[PDB]
Amino acid sequence: GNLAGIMHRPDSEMAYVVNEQTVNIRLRTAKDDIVSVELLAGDPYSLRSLPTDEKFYQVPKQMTKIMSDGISDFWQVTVTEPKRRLAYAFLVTDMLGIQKIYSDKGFFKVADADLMDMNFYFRMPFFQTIDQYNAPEWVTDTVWYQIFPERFANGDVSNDPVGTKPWDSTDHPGREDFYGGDLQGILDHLDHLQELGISGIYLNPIFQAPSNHKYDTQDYMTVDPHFGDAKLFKQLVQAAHERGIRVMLDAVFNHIGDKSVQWQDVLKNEQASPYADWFHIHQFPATYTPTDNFEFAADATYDTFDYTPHMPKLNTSNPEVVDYLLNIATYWVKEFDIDAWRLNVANEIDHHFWRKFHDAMMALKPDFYILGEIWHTSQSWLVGDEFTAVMNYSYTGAILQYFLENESADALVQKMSHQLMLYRDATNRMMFNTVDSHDTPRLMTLAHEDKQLAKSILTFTFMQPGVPSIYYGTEYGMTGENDPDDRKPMVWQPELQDHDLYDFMQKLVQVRRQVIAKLSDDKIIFDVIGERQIRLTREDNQTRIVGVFNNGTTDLTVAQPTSILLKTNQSETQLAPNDFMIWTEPVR
Amino acid sequence: GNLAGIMHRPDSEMAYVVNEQTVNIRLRTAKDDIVSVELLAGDPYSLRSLPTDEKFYQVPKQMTKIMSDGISDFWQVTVTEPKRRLAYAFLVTDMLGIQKIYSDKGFFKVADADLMDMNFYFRMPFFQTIDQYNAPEWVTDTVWYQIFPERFANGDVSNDPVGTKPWDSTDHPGREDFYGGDLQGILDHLDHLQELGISGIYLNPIFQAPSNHKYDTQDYMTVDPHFGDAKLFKQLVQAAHERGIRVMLDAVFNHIGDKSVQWQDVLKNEQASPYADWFHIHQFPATYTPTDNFEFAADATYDTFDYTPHMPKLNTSNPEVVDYLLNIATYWVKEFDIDAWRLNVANEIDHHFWRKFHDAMMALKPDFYILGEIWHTSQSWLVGDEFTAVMNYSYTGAILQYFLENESADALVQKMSHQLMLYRDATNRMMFNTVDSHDTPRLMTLAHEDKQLAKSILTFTFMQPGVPSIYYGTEYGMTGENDPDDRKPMVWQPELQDHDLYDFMQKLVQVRRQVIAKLSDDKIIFDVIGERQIRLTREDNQTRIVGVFNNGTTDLTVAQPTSILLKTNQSETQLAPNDFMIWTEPVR
Ligand SMILES: [Ca+2]
Ligand SMILES: [Ca+2]
Repeated sequence: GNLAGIMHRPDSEMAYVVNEQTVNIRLRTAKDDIVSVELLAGDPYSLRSLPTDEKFYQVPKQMTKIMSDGISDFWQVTVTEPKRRLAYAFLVTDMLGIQKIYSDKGFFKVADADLMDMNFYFRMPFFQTIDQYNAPEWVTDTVWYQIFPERFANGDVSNDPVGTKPWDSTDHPGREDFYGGDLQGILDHLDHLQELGISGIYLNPIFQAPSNHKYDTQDYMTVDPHFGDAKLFKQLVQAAHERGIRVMLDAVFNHIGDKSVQWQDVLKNEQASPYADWFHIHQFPATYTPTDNFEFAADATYDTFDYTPHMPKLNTSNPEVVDYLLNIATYWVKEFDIDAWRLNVANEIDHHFWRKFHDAMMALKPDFYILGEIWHTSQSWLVGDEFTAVMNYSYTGAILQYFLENESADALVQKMSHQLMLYRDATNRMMFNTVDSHDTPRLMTLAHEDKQLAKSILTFTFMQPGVPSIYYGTEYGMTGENDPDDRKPMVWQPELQDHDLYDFMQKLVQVRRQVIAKLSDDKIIFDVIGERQIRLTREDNQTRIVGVFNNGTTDLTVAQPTSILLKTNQSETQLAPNDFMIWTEPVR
Repeated sequence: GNLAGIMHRPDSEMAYVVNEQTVNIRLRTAKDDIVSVELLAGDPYSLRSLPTDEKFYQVPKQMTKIMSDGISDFWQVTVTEPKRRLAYAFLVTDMLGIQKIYSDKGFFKVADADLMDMNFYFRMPFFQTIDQYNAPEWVTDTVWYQIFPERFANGDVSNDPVGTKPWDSTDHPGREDFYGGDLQGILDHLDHLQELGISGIYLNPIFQAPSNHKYDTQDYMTVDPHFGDAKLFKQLVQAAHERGIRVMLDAVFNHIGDKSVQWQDVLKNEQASPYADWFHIHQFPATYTPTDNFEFAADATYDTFDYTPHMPKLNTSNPEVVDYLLNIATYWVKEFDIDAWRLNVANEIDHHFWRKFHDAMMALKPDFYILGEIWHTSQSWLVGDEFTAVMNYSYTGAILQYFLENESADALVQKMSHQLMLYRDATNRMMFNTVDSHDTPRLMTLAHEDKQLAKSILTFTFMQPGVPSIYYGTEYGMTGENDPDDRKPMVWQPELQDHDLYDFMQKLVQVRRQVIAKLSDDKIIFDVIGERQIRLTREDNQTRIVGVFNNGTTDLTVAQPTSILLKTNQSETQLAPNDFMIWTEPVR
């Protein structure tokens, strides 16, 4: 067998606590090299301490091959142990029938293994629920809607910035434009959100800042006055909550804006500033050489987000900064009852801070949702002591690549499988899936205005384990290239809205919330049934939901389903190129 | 190539911060399958943000194959980056010359890789020294001596337990025997320790407890009165410190003894006890059925260490228990200036507690040494936020197995290589290497009283990266089977001491402290030079120390070294079976 392809990392996503007496264990092997895996497991102390002749290694537990990423196969088993201590090893058999035991001590013939020595085995030493990953259940039933507040709705012309342009969803906005969107506009259109069926709003930053996007924070403790005030934000959160809609705000803690009191004090007082060590300043005075691009300097004497001199990086290892940021994070939860924080550039802040943040939030709200913005693999933030989830850009990016280009269905299924096996099962269900955002081109533009393709992408994404999000205006087919063009004023004129797409998105949201969210502990299965043809199944003990996606260039015929939930062709059996069909069937 | 055998786990022992601008990166591949590995790495934002034509991926960095465990090869490189943000990927070429790029997105031909997208790469997002592993430098120069205080020296008959037996190192002690050893006895023999050359004392538990081993704690805040009192312990620590000897105490925090105030309160008051939730009680009253073995019950209604009813497990997730234990840990450091804590059964206490413990200790003493007793792989406790090191029983156990049985030298070198590549390089230098202890048979008994074999085992262990420890009496050749027989009264009668072994151990301690500890940033190399013949090299930029060990059944001839440090044969060129020779040479 391919022994170099076999690996088990103890105390990780491959061995973790699910409840006081139960653990999940995984093994990686080389694809199709290993025929079978059994787990030998039990209480380490039982081997020598108990007077019985029975030994735990005499009754193996079968492991199941659950996924493959094209390189490796992944196997899993759930183990229950009342003594809440576990020693375990793997019996692996390859395609030629060669069997070995694999343990913390390496690879052995069974006859050579020291099975009576507890230290031979991998260990889960005591099942610690304080250390385990917990998923908040309310997120399961959520469909999110992301609002970039400058561009959603102007409900109050009297707070508009100087130079505000007329509201025109056909504009191509520049980087410094204002259209006057604000919190009253969101309040004004809560009926639209409830009619669409969404149950969570994600706001981009709303705190005082000079820009239209407000990531260059001036004051974290004040709603930007062009958006509203504290009273209005409280009214908005209560009105959302009354409609069953949770609220997630954007925490911009990696850097502060250069018009903040703190940075302005550094510019006035240099190293004598009380805030000098709140930042990462290499040489005083803190300076840079301006260029023709506001957002770029080649030589700032302080660390920044990217290379923009207007966003000095915060020193989150400084205990005064930790206290400042934790007080901000507490204030908005305690005084306004928000339900979640989305963490901007969360990977560039240290784990020590995020553990303190996690502890503070869970002490306020044990079901709080902490969402990190990270575009690469995120295992070390998703153990259960830092974030709940991340924005799942690697996963939706792979979906986009499949639908928009011409890779094989095998390639896509390999990539999604790889992703899921990076994380604990409950973590995968908390991941935040959005196909586009204020940082990407719009879906309808990526699809070259092919609405059928856009519907397929959205439906495929809405069938995945993670929770889906709709970027404002997707439901009417808004177009746009990348930032700033993906931030057009929301389309409120009916002549300019795609009503068919809105109707479709209402139906899709209903399949997600009424069917997919209501299965119990389901299994997801990816089947490649032909060239660019995929069958996705989610199933529990009672019911199976199946979606077939034909993204080749030929017609596909399927058996007429008894209960079709959603389809694009008028036929109940034939799928043309880029059609899909979702149905439900009982499990037999 | 064997792609299933290639793996890089970001933010782990394969990618970690060594200082503000420097990181160490590792890759695993299948043994001898990959010919070369280059790293492509640089600031993620530099790709699109900088106006230059240069891109970081145009100048690869060569990685070096540093170890092999017989299954996998391990490659390493050190990278410096002034922007303190790193994106990286690996260029791997197999034995047939097939080259691929391996990144967070998987495996690609170079021509197909999206090298301009920062999200293609693995990431070290910002170099966080607050999250990094730190090794205390004083441990580098230490050789430890482990004292089981009941059995080292009786310096005060007036505190002896009732039934104390006459001091006789030829006795076979029973599990409940007392010989009257105490803290005054240790004070009385500090000259012996200084003459041997040791610079750290590890004491087994000294707090009030009814047994001879005192792991069944009655009161953590009081020195056991058969050992001494607070004044005497302060005198002992100051006297040790005056001689350049650090002091490590045993923290028994996984369980408490059943004669403690807390457990006795549970027995009196059942669930109405203020301490009921300090424990893991499944059913009240807390009870068990006694057996003929004091240390075993089959049905205790509360969790215990092993199956002994006298050691109820502490609930370290309870904040009252956390506070109690942290106060104890603080008290002995603050009031008595101890230098380290050894943590008994440390794996069965939760990571949340150990992070709080770590933070508390480092705030008192930034160079504190935290040593966990764990007999299996310990990666998740050695990241830099919990322990400094563990008792390195997997490593010394492999050494013992080689010298005492007849496996190949390749097998041993594979096992040691596997061990070292589990951990960060600095961690490996902090590991605590003892060949025997109060929990194992004695070295001289394992060696069947073959003193030459015992000398080889000790010398081989003392050349390893971790810090060595001598269990009391090893230096005079004490014998003993496992506990309780490994706890004989210390041999103080000269007629019964092996003076040749004591002389040898003085010389060996001097090679460790004067030569091996004084190299700068050295490399360790394991060479198998013949059947059961091993050449161990440690070398820095100026000097190389080489040890050759002949453990076959034939003579071995080596070149006459110019500067021999330590050898067992009278010859300067010939090694008989089980001889060794250590020398030093300049690096050319
Ligand atoms: Ca307005
Ligand atoms: Ca005494």
